[PDB]
Amino acid sequence: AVKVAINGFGRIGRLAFRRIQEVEGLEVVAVNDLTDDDMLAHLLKYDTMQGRFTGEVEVVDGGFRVNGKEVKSFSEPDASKLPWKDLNIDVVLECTGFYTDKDKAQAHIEAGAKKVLISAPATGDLKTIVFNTNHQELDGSETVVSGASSTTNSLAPVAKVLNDDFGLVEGLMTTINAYTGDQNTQDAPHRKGDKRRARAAAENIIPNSTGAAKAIGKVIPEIDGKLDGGAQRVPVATGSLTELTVVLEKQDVTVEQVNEAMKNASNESFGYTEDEIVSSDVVGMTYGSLFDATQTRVMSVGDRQLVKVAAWYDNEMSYTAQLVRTLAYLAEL
Amino acid sequence: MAVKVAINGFGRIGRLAFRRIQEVEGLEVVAVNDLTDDDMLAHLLKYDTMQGRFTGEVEVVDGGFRVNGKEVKSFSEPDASKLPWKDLNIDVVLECTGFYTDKDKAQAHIEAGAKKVLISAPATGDLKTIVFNTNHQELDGSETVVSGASSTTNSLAPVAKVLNDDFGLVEGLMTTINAYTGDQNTQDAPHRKGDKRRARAAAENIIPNSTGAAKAIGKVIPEIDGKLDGGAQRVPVATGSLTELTVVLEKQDVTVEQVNEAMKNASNESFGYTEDEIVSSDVVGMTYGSLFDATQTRVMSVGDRQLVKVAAWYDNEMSYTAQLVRTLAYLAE
Amino acid sequence: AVKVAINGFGRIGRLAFRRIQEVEGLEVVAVNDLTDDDMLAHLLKYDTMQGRFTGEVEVVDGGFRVNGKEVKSFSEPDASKLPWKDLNIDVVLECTGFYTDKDKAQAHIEAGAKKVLISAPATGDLKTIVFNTNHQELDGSETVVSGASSTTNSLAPVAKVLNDDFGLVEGLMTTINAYTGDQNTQDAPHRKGDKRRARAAAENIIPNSTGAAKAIGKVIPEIDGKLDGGAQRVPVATGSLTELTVVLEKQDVTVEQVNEAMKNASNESFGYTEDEIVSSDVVGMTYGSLFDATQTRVMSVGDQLVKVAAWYDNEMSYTAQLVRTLAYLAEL
Amino acid sequence: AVKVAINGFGRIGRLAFRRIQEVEGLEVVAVNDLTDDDMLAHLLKYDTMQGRFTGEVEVVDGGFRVNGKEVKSFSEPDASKLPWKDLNIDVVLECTGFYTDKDKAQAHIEAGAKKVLISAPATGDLKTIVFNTNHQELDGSETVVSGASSTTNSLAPVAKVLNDDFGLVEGLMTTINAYTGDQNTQDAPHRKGDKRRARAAAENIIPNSTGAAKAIGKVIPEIDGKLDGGAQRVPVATGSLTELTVVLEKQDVTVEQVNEAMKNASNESFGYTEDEIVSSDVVGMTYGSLFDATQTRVMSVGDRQLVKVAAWYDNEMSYTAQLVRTLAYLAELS
Ligand SMILES: NC(=O)c1ccc[n+]([C@@H]2O[C@H](COP(=O)([O-])OP(=O)(O)OC[C@H]3O[C@@H](n4cnc5c(N)ncnc54)[C@H](O)[C@@H]3O)[C@@H](O)[C@H]2O)c1
Ligand SMILES: NC(=O)c1ccc[n+]([C@@H]2O[C@H](COP(=O)([O-])OP(=O)(O)OC[C@H]3O[C@@H](n4cnc5c(N)ncnc54)[C@H](O)[C@@H]3O)[C@@H](O)[C@H]2O)c1
Ligand SMILES: NC(=O)c1ccc[n+]([C@@H]2O[C@H](COP(=O)([O-])OP(=O)(O)OC[C@H]3O[C@@H](n4cnc5c(N)ncnc54)[C@H](O)[C@@H]3O)[C@@H](O)[C@H]2O)c1
Repeated sequence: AVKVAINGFGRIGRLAFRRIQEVEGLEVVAVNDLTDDDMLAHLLKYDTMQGRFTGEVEVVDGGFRVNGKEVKSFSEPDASKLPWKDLNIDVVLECTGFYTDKDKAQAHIEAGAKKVLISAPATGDLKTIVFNTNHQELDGSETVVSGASSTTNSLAPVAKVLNDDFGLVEGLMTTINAYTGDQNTQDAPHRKGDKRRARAAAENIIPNSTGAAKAIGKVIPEIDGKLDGGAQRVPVATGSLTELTVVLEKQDVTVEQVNEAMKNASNESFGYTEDEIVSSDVVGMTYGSLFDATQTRVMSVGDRQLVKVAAWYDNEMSYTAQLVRTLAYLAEL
Repeated sequence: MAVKVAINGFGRIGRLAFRRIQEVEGLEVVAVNDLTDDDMLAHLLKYDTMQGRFTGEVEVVDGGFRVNGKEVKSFSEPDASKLPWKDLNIDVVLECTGFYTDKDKAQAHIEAGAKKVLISAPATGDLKTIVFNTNHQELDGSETVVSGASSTTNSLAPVAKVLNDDFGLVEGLMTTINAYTGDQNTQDAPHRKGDKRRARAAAENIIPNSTGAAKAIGKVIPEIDGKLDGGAQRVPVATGSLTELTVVLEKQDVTVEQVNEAMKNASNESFGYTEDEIVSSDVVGMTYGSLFDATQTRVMSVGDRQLVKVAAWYDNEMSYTAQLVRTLAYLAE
Repeated sequence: AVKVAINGFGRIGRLAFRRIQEVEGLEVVAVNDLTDDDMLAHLLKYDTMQGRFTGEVEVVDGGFRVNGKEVKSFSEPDASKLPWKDLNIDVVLECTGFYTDKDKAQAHIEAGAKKVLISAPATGDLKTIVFNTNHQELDGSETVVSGASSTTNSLAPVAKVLNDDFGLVEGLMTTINAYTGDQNTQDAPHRKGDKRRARAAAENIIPNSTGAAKAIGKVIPEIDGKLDGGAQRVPVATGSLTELTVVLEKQDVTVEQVNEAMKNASNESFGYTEDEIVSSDVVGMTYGSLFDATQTRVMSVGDQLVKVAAWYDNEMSYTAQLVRTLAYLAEL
Repeated sequence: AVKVAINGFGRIGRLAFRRIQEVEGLEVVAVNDLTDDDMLAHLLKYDTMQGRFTGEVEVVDGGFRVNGKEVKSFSEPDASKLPWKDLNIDVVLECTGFYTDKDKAQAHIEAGAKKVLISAPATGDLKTIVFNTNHQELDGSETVVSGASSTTNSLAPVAKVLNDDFGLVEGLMTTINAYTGDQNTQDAPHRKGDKRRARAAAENIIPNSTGAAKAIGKVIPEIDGKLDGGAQRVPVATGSLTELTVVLEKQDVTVEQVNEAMKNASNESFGYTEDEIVSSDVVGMTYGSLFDATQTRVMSVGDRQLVKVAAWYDNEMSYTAQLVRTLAYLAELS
């Protein structure tokens, strides 16, 4: 077993834990957060959007047991202090949100971990990886890697096909997003000064920034600088949709050419559908991106075309499945 | 000059138009028609989940109800041609049922004795389709049946007008992010119009849906006919919507702040401008047809190329209803 | 195969369909609603709260296929017209909400069905059955049966235990309910004149009446007229909680006696839990009622008022109960 | 002007600010929180459930201006450090949730404030006040007062009438509550170890404890220890309902007697309705409690009656209006 520790037993940490239970040879030996074993065990077992955990969870004092397997729990807000050397950690899933930087995340390496995979975009000389778009950039010598963002994971395969098959000139993105835990429950001061994330998460359409389209070049260099865009955060608790509006090089692009090109590029990470689904239908899915042929649009005036595509993603589980694929790749090669 | 109005369909738009007409001198609602008793109609006027309590006094009689001592006749006739409009001397019917959205169908009110019909939606037939303060001057006063267009068209037209007049519109795609409406189901259930997406629980989903606001924009601004396309995403807010517009303009050295100034200069009673980081509930109850949001403006350029992106808020209920009542008052005068 | 037809392919119809797939020897041969095969197939496949249907659904013209099994679909708003004699229907699950009366439901028997199980409380000389509380009242001769209500199904096993083990004197109930399709999406005239169910379902706490406590005597006669209560419908799309506040005959009762008594009575229909769960955590569960030991309260002044709470997925909890009763009714 | 400062510009602080604008001779001169002026001004101006603030708000550096009136803003997490002596504060509305104790709240008095009114239940030798039920307990010598809870404010006038008119034997309460800011937006570790408040606030029915019924004796002593109950927190962002199930001393009570007794006791703090309203209809209302005659139930077996009533409250504005009435009463005594 590849010995994994999860730092930050949040939405992404707990779902990565559930996902790892379904992946042979991957094992979570340790978990770190800021609370007691009873609260960690409870939130693994019960999950508002993702459902009950099928396995048996029981609290001990080391931490908790899952199907007889013991998971050590810790409460260390500073990652350098974690006993990773004593537990022989191979890879930390860094899912706190507070170590989104190569140097900060190095704390886990000091602590005795062999490698750190960060469950978000991160600053520093790091590779930023979307599984099945650029995971092959990983050579096995990396110490600290970023798993990029949920949006980037919905967007990169779509953008890669658009550029490979048609040539991407430029594009603007809107992602329509499930609200997340960095948003307040009720209108209140926001810790990062964001006057929109300050607002009641579940009662608003809230515009917000994203670096997914601006920083796409980190996963596909060829289209670096060719995209921009923002998010609208809306009151569903998970499940999201990326809409992309592009100018292509080819000007006799068609709705069929785009769909077929997406269908043909599909894999475990990039799915394809022609059903008139809605956001609830993608909750718990394991594609990093699900291309929706029903939303494809080509607009033309005189000769010039504007193309528009949409892809679904469960910002939780789609992203988590991608993260676990990358983990598994990083542990093996 | 008490212009005598009858409201057909005392629904979201009908009730709100009633409330609006109380605030507008010389407009009077003498009659109301729906499919339920006076008690139910009076109660829904008094109490409104999103728009708040009606300030006036409402009491139930049998002719119908009284509002501030003024008697309103109420009827329950599913067939408009049977309504006693000749006996009540109706000047104008606000047709707000959703079941007469066609010139010939709506003519049923004219047969019944009404002088004019204004339809609270897009409508088929040789009709004028009007966005107040964009093309209300197309009305000459001879019209028998007029369409007040859609909520989305009212949010979009003044933005698109400015973009074309000041920059030249080449082409554009739209996404409106919409509050759910009463044509959507409470729970997943057979939909009456066979729509597999409006079939789904309205308040638990991001729901792609079609709209004609962009495609049919030429009905209100002919110069840009066929230059726009796009759709909607219905999301779980009960009212308050956002129109996002991604355009190619003729001019190519355009900047964020050129665009924002051009909108601010075109602002009026129907077309608001804001630079505050607001969210959807901040527009609930507002009486602008469209509220341009300078904080959302984006210009994306690669090489030569520019894609421009703008956003305008609207309360699909009250924004639309103030527009409808302005057109009503113009049509009467 | 017991040959079932589902009248009304709604929340309860479709979920009974799903449930019947998991149940050997039960088969849905036909389905009736007010829409096309395309819509019906789609809604079976995709479900906002209950998740994707695992099987394969494909539309045909007779109706649709589910894992290669053909289901005939119909569009008859009048049940007496349905070709139940031609299809040899054993039992109809009447799930429209429009035949909730023995005589009205008889329309299916006219049509050629042998039996009708109504997915709701119903008026008439009918048995009203909560599986595992009073299903043994069914002799097999019954023509039209009621499966009672979701709330009744949540309440009956709790109330039975309280009476058998402590003696029930009187009780008030509040059920906190997921909103349902009889509520409006937006404030609008309500077809039954209910000024509260008129209101936007997902934006309000909405008081509403319920006969679960008042008509509890229909399933447990011994406590007839000893309960009353209402509902508060709130903005979750499924999952509900029944709170019961009671006077017991015994007065030295404690939290830990109450919870033990509940745990001992647990079965296929009546679950027990000591986890601090919330409504989400019961979505899709198949217990008719999940007693929550963490909510038990004993209040006393001088010489007691007792308070308990049970979860239920008003959808799946009720459906599962309905399919158990179906299966029991077929097997007599 | 009575010079007021608001410690904690949260839900209750901002709404009390907005309420104080509507009340002549009450003036907010200073505000304290943990953020900048830009965020404080913005959140006053825009309010998801209570709507846009009608007045003009503009940011300055001392703080912000509201209709030309300057409000000083601060960012001091420790209250004793606040310059209350320099600004001559008469009363602090203590609305942080972190000073709900007489001794802890004394920090404002050390700072130079004359009196502190805590927007919550509080421990210590404090009077706990529900305006129009027991505000006459205040003599004007009090240093630190509690304004009780939103539930207590919804409940006390109802319970007072039931006891005065019929004699209260015992009762159980369930309040069905709007979710609040001590709940998590998504399932996540809770700071107070509460495994239910840990869950996604807007996706769940969440049982929770409340002291409103148990601690009713603090505001009406005669019925001390006669009530108990809990809450169910549900996905509305504001607006709540108290249900009260009671045994009364009188046993021939009817729906009609109960409803009349409630109607006769109505005032600026305790409203009465016979309309089939729902929670949204009470958002922004200024009654502390709105009795709902449509929900009154009398259940009887043989001779034994159980009575059930319900009262609405905007846990936000019903509470805030009660708080400001108490504020004004406290200011207009010594
Ligand atoms: N966001 C919006 O709510 C919005 C915006 C712009 C336009 N509209 C248009 O306004 C119209 C009404 O929409 P709504 O949202 O108010 O819906 P609604 O359901 O609230 O109202 C329609 C009302 O008319 C009644 N009615 C239906 N058929 C009738 C008949 N034949 N005779 C008399 N009364 C009848 C219904 O009982 C209901 O009260 C629709 O065409 C809609 O597209 C709605
Ligand atoms: N929580 C719950 O959903 C719940 C729980 C238990 C029982 N019930 C009861 O079950 C029944 C259905 O409730 P639901 O929530 O599934 O409703 P629903 O609205 O989702 O389903 C009813 C279906 O019947 C169809 N229908 C209506 N009239 C018809 C007719 N005349 N002929 C054929 N089809 C018709 C409708 O199109 C709809 O699909 C009701 O009696 C209800 O009170 C509901
Ligand atoms: N929300 C309700 O329904 C309700 C009703 C009645 C009473 N209350 C009580 O009012 C108090 C606050 O409630 P809320 O709902 O307004 O919470 P809230 O979190 O919205 O607002 C509290 C504010 O205080 C600020 N704050 C925290 N610590 C501070 C520090 N010590 N110094 C300065 N400012 C600080 C926070 O930044 C926040 O803006 C609590 O005691 C609560 O129990 C709440």
